[PDB]
This record gives sequence, structure tokens and C-alpha cells, in this order.
Amino acid sequence: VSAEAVWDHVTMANRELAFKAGDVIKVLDASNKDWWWGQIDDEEGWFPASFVRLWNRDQMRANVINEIMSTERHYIKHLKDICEGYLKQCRKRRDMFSDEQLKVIFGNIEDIYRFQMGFVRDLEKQYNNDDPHLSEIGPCFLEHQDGFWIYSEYCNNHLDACMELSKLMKDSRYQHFFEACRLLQQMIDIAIDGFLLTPVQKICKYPLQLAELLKYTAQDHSDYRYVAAALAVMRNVTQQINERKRRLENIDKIAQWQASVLDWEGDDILDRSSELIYTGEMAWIYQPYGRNQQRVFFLFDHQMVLCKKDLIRRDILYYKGRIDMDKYEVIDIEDGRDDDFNVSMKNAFKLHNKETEEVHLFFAKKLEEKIRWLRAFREERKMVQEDEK
Repeated sequence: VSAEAVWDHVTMANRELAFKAGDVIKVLDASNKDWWWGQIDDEEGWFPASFVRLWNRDQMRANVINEIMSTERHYIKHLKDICEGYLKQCRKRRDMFSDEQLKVIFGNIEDIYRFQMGFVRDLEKQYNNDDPHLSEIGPCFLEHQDGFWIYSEYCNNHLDACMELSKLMKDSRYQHFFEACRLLQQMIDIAIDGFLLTPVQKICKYPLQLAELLKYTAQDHSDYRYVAAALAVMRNVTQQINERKRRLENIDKIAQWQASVLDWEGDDILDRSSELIYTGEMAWIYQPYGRNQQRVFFLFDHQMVLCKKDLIRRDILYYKGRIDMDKYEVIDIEDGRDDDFNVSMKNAFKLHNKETEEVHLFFAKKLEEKIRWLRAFREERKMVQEDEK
């Protein structure tokens, strides 16, 4: 099998296979229901199946017309179950839930339901029972394009429904209550906070489902230019929703990571920074004639902290310092022999202070890594430029 990262899966640990939206991983084994081992070209690990999208020709398109019609009848039953079992009971229970609590945890979820019935209704009209592969559906998306914007208001306040859901879950009253409703509407053994997560999950699923329908769709197909037309529109609304969601998450995994680093000296990282750019293992000389230390480098926007692995507990990292990139420039050294300094070089570059005569030498192993790095530095500057600007 082969899937595609829908979203980044940032991880404070090295174990978890980390990746960016688009990275394609190869699935080896899927013993678990919601946990499978992924293999990448150089990286390897286990990823969350919930954060990824699975992948003659007419038969392939027809299959496409069917899964889509099915994932939506599925997604709607979820909405029905959510409002019928969860929202309808909370309102009745004026004694456990205020109007404020209800708006916070649910929101316009009901509003999205109304939208979905009619969007489902129009699609079922377009489906071709005789020859499923002729289903002209591209348009159905194109006429309901202005409705999908209600989702953005649901993504903004989603994390506020989780905080109020985690606060109520602590009480045994709300536990049994939430466990009681889940059993009445006949839902799987997934909680409430996970169901409230399906809408924020489908709006994204839409773009991939469409791309897949465009590969097995031919150009003369009366639907072709429409299938291509619906893909684009959605995409914008999905980016506008993310960029918010990708950026917001990357702040918890940082402070989370900083409390893991031993003997941390200095101000917290989020005081000046708020985004990590690139990390790896490189050899570095603090000053000319100095001793070579093997350290693991972390390149943030505005700064770069360096640490020292525990020799036996490889996952253990000691804090050994940090470099301010605002004052430093990245001199790209050429192989051969260095001037005192006075060492020999292979895949090395340099960091020169802007006002001082301060200099630091770095040594990667592969050329792939000196490139990735020198590209990582070009990235942290455009970001501070893009940020400050």
C-alpha cells in the first residue's frame, strides 16, 4: 500500500516517523487497526494512519465514484449521530450544560449538517446507476463552493471545544453521560472529542479524492474540466484552514521538547522563536585550534541550539549552547585545506559573526547534508525577512 501525508505529523521524539504533507511512505505491515509501520527512502518508523490519505481505467474511475459517494454517506451519518445523540441530549440537560458550554464544544456543527444533507442530495442525483463511471459530479462541488467556508469557523474554535471537553471529561458525571449517549446512537468506541474531529478531517479529504478522480479521468470526458475545476476551488479553503492549524501545533512540540533537554541554560526558545527549520548531526570546532566536538544541531528562526547525546541513552540530550543567527553569516567553504583555523576539510562550511571576528567551522558527512543545511540556512533568513516584514 501507499498513502500520502495529509498533514505534518510533528514528533518531539526521533522514533516516530516524522514528515511533511506530500511525503509518500510505503506501508510494510498494518497489524493494528489505526497503527502501521512506514518506510521512507532514508527515514523509517511508525506513523499514525489517521493522519494520512490512502490511494482497466474506467473501472478505476467507477470505483472512485463509489468510495466518494460512500465516505460522504458515512461522514453524514456521523454528523447525524453527533447532533442526535450528543447535541440533542446536552440541550435537554440544562443542569449539566450551559448555552455557553454548548456553543464552545459544538459550535456551528449543526450548521454544517444542514449544508451536508443538500450537498449529499445533489450528488446522489448526479450518480449514474447504469454506468457509475459516467457520474458527472465535478459540478456539485462547484455550486456549493460558498458553503464550505463555514468549516473555517469550525476549525478556528475547534481547539476551544477540546479544552472544554477535557475539562468536563474529568468529572465522572460527564464521563458516564458521554459514554451513555455514545451507546444510544450506536457509535463505535470512539469518544466525543474524536467525532468532533471528523469535519476538520473531511474538508481536507476532498482535495485528494478529487486528484484521484482526475488521473483515471480522460480529457474528452464531459466531466473532466469540471473535475479539475472542483479540485482547485476546495484547495484554497483547505490551505486557509491549515496554515492556521499547522502553525498552531508546532508551538506545543517545541516547549514540550525544551523541557526534555537536560540542563537547559537560558531563556525559553519561544521568547524569540516560534518555528523549527532543520536539524541533524554535524562536527563543529568552536574556535580555531579548538577541539572537535560531535553535536546535534537544531536550527530555529533567530537562533540555533546545540546538544550532546548521552553515549548509552542515545535519546538523551544535554544542552551545550545556542547560536544567534541574526549576527552570523553562512560562509560556504570549499573542500581542500583551511587557513588557520588550519585543518583539512571535506563537506564543511563556516559561520562568521557580522560585527566581530568570531568564526565557527562545521563538518557534515554526506554532501546531501551540507546541501540540506545550506538550504536550511537560506530558509531561516527568508522567514525572519518574511516575519519582520
